[PDB]
Amino acid sequence: STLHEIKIDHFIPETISSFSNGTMIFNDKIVNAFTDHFVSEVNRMKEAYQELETLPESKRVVHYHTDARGNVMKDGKLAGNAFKSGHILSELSFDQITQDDNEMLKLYNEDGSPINPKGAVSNEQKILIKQTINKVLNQRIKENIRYFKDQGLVID
Ligand SMILES: [Cl-]
Repeated sequence: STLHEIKIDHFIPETISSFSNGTMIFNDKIVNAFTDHFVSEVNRMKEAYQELETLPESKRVVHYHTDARGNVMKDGKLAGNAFKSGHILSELSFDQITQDDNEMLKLYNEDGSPINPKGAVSNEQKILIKQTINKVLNQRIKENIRYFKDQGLVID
């Protein structure tokens, strides 16, 4: 029933710097922050993939390194939720990438394991992530202006 609200002086102004016809060009801070979020997601993926061998079986998190029953592999690909980006850039999670985006990024194998688990994320991958981020943010903000129109808040 209750609702908490935290007040903090952190705001990113001028989120959209310019317009290229219909598409929106976003402030560098936002693209950088979202790319940082996704590269941290990938780093977490690699960290958990290494933890699979580093940590003993008795210390594997139930939904992180493995599925709810304890199996590390389900069907052909990896089962744990650590190897999946289900909330930040879902379009780049191994279980739901268009094959073109995977071949551009070169980010996963067939069994869902992260490529180059010890190495960091490359810069080619980062610029492709920035492209995907621009596309996603454009679609999101168009959906949101659509909703604001539909709820009668904005009115012509
Ligand atoms: Cl699970």
